[PDB]
Amino acid sequence: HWGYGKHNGPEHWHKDFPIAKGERQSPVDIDTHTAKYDPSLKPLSVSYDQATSLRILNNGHAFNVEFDDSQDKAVLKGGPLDGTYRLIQFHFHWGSLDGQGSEHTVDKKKYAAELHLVHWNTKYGDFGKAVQQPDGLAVLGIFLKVGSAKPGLQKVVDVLDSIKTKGKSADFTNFDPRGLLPESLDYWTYPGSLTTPPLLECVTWIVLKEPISVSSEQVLKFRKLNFNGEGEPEELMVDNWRPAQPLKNRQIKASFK
Repeated sequence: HWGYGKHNGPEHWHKDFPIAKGERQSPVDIDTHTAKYDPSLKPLSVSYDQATSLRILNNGHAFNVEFDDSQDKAVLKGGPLDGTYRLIQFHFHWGSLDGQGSEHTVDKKKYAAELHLVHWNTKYGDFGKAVQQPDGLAVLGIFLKVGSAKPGLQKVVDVLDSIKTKGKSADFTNFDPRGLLPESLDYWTYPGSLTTPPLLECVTWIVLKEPISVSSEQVLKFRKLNFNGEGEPEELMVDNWRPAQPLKNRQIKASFK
């Protein structure tokens, strides 16, 4: 089955998921010299004050921090979006080396990692219906660089030894995702897809311009996770990123001059 290994990585995914070669695939390279400022874009509204995290899960590809999405507790609105999008989970993609790990690139620059905060459009009632719609999801993408530690990330780092291997989960309540946001909410936006199978073209991407910093020690603990299950030969969970896909007939818009 699909993964990021020597024989099942991104270049193979099209065989089981033909939409991998579709018209609106993600991630993409963001060319800052051709993305155009769109004055019709409105301020992004990130409302995470009532967010209720529940659990953290190693799913064999990444780890997900999961939220209670049965009410409007943690929502994204504004920006390019119409309506209200509820936070369901976040996860990361990262590298084996600090010079790779992000999915989106900026003028071909790869960051050390990328955080995806996944939200679904409440007009479709549940996540599974939302992913069947072109405007079903909004993903907030945030780049990570290695430098100073991110205090807001340490609770996540802290818990990873308890979910080392595929299939392990742990309680993870009262985590505040506001502590993962940069200062500025300046962003680029374009229409795209999920970056893991099933690669559905249901996402309004909102990629923040300003990266967050994490420390080398924080990243190193991500790189101790395992793709494998308990009792199986160890395969470190690294380089769990899809490379940039063709932009095709899309435009990337900037919220800022």
